[PDB]
Amino acid sequence: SGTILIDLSPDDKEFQSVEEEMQSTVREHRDGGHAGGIFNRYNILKIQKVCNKKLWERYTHRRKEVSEENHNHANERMLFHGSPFVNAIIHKGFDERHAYIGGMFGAGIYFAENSSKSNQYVYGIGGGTGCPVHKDRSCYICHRQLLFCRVTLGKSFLQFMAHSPPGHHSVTGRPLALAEYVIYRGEQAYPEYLITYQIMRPE
Ligand SMILES: CCOc1ccc(-c2nnc([C@H]3C[C@H](NC(=O)c4ccc5cnccc5n4)C3)n2-c2ccccc2F)nc1
Ligand SMILES: [Zn+2]
Repeated sequence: SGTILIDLSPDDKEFQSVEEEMQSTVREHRDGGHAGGIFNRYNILKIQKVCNKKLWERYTHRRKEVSEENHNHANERMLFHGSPFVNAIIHKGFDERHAYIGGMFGAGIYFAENSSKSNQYVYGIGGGTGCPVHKDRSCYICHRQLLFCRVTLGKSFLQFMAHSPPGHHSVTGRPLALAEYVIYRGEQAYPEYLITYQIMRPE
């Protein structure tokens, strides 16, 4: 593995930006915290820059080729990613071959602009079985990990499917409607930050 993790100081403006974006993008969900638990804040334990030359080259190469297909704009966004595979993604990069064959928008890799949305997928689809220790989707004890990723959306197809529709590079969903984003190529996302956190008990 060529992956290096740069621990960021909490007083670092880079840490604070990722910290603020995580806290500020929390929303009240329609499922009442069934999937991701009950909280309005996080305990931010650690934020690490993910450095991997091979993975960066894979991303920038795809970003250029999506750019030339989409009027010389990549449509690059910073989005959150939750999945039980974070530990794999930071070493191997995103891999569409492991996508959930049955999903709202087919076998793609899902991102959110709301940290609390990505939180719902950390322990599986709809929080799966919860934390491995307590089997609790609302565990305040167990440490969770999100990625904050550079994602190339390109020309995004709006939907309310194996690959992007023709002429398109991604899908934007809006099923309290919140925006999800799907790609069908792992090279269209770079996992830039690894965020280790807990959900905070309110009171
Ligand atoms: C609204 C429908 O609900 C959702 C929400 C999120 C996702 C999703 N998005 N991304 C994923 C993960 C699969 C994909 N896997 C990898 O990138 C990856 C990368 C390297 C891997 C190495 N070894 C084993 C597995 C590996 N997996 C990220 N998943 C995902 C896939 C399977 C199970 C849970 C998931 F969150 N799928 C459906
Ligand atoms: Zn737990």
